[PDB]
Parts: sequence; structure tokens; C-alpha cells
Amino acid sequence: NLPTAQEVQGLMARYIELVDVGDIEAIVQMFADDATVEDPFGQPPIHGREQIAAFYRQGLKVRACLTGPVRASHNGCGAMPFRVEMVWNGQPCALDVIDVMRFDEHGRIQTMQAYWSEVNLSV
Amino acid sequence: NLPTAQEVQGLMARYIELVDVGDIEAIVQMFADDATVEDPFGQPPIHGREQIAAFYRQGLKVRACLTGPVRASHNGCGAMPFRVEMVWNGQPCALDVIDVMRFDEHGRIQTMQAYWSEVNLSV
Repeated sequence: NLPTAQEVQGLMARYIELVDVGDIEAIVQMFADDATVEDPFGQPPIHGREQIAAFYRQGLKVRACLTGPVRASHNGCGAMPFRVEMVWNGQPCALDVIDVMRFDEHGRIQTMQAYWSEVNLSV
Repeated sequence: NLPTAQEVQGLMARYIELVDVGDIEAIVQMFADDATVEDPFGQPPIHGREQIAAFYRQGLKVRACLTGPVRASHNGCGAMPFRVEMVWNGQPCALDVIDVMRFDEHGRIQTMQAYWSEVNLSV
């Protein structure tokens, strides 16, 4: 059902778990079949699992960690702070991101927006 | 003008500065005359400076601090993690919040949403 505030915290934490390990199939499955992702926010969205699986395969030596608690509401939404660590063209770098997600009546991510730009990159 | 990613970081940081000191007049002035605030997200918005000034006077012994960097985009939006510390009915408590703001072509907060619920309160 529509996740409660406590379920939202668990779902979003799991999401970072999946990105950290790199389980692309398990990540794609958290989304609704017709979900949209705007990463980075400001850029046009990608829609549907096919486009989302391609987005994740492209992007995913990467480790992500929640850098603070997940803020959750009572209407199936949440926002969380986290850091992603990669190694860009030999040089290892970090990106601080804030993800805002809205879940549907099935506990699946219906919409996801990631806030970050080059001001949050430490190369 | 529409704040750049670096201006957004500065504006949002200033916002927390103002809340921390408790300068209600300076806070209200960062908003557009017709801005809307949804705090907590999920609750219906308050519109316009009058309603916003009343909201801030009601709420503002409170100190707020950015608990992580401000994530900013290229379209005048940003999201930031912070903690508010108060003393509720004698007992001091903390609230972890994530604010997502959208600025207008004047560098004024046009829309503001705060993510938190009782799951982020430590009384």
C-alpha cells in the first residue's frame, strides 16, 4: 500500500543499499513500470523501466552511503541525503546528492528527482 | 536574476542563518510576495507573505544548522539537509528536515517544501 512514514524510510534506505552493491536488476524493480527519473533535476526525465535500467547500467566501482536520516512524510514521499563515491577517469571523486522520491500505492518509486550539480562534486 | 547553482547555495545557507538568529522580518523578505510554503510536505500550503510571516512568528529559543551541503541545480532549485533544535514544553528536542526550494527570476523563494514527520523528531 502507500508506504507509511516508517516504510518510506526503509524503502529509501534499501535503495541506497542496492546502489551501493550495484544490483541493477533489484534497483530497477523498485520502480513502477512507468516511473520517471530526473537525475540531475533540471534535466528532462527518463520514463519507464527500460530507460531506467539503461540509466543504471551506464552509471553503475561505485559506493553510496546515506549521510543523514531519511526525511519522510505521510503522503508516500521522502527525501534523503547521500554521497556517491566513484573514480572518474582514474581520479576518484565524490558527489553529494539529495533524492526526493514519491511512492505509489504499491510501495514502488513512481517519481524520483536527484538534486546535485557540479557544485556538489569533489574531484 | 534566476540564481545560478552557486547563488542558490548561498541563498539557502543564508536562509538557515536567518532562522538560526530568529530574524523574522529578514526571513519573510527572502520570499516572493505570493510564495507558497508546505511545511510539513503533505500538509496544505500557506500562501503569501502575510501567512508566511505568521507561520514564522508562531514557530520562531530555536537554533538551526545545515547538517550537510546545499545541493543546487541549474534551474534555480536546491535542496538542503538541516537540523532544528528547540525545547518543547520544557523538554528539548531536535528535528531533522530537508527543505527543497525553487527561486524566481529575482532570487526570491517562490516555493518551499519541508520534508519531515514524527520519524525525524528526537524528543
